[PDB]
Amino acid sequence: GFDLGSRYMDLKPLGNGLVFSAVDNDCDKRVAIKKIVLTDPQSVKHALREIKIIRRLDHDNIVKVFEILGPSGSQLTDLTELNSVYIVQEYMETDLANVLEQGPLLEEHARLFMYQLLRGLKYIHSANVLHRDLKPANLFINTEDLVLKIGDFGLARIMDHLSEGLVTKWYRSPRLLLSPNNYTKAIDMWAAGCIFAEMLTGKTLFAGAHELEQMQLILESIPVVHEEDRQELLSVIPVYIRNDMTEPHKPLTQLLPGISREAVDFLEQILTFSPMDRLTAEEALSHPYMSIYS
Ligand SMILES: [Mg+2]
Repeated sequence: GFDLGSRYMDLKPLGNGLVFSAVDNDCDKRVAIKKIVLTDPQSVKHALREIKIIRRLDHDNIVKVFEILGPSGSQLTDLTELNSVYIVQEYMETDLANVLEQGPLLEEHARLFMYQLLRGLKYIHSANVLHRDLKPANLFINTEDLVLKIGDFGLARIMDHLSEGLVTKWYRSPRLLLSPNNYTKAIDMWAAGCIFAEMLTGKTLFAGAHELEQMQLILESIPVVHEEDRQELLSVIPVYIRNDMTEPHKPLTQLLPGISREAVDFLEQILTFSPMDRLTAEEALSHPYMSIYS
């Protein structure tokens, strides 16, 4: 119903209305608009890093950016003299989290979406861009075409007051839990493995409520095969978890009951404890299970 600037019309919020649907009046096309509130200098730094990363990305499996708007909704030409900025971008029908709320995918859909996620990751990793917040809610779906696009580069960095409690732990790799300051390509790949499993089952694979429970759940199901890893872990993790990892639990195959052997075998090459053993996005795309799409 509301106008933003001289160009965007019929703004309707898409609980938390900082994300709107709007019509671009120069084309009469539906777009998405994210309002970004510039509160602190830690909020200006997060806005600017996000804007720089998203501007440089054009790929079939990445949400397109159209425009950056200033507080009044007029276009920016290239800013801590500003209370707010808007990001105008491709309107997407839904996100993978909304899809998985209605149950698991057929393997054929999970596989096709995985092939798109990996193609998106190969691209952003080639630009040395780490996403750092891969989860179903940041994977946008057009259901008619079965197109998956990676969006919400809010937490993204060029590889080179935490709000820790607002970051979901479910898609975090063992190395990210042990070494929290350092994002890597391999950390994105671990999250893609967890998202593949969730598409197959409709359930979070490792649903820990904090870092420690997340590590416990991963150790219950994923073996530590390198001595170097085992020694680091033994010196960091508490007694009850160390006890728990010599107790019997379900392996990956039993967390994915009735899923084809080929899907589980592919997944076992992504959900390796060590990133040294883990398929890169490029290696994953060239694995037989995925090369059927190439
Ligand atoms: Mg999101």
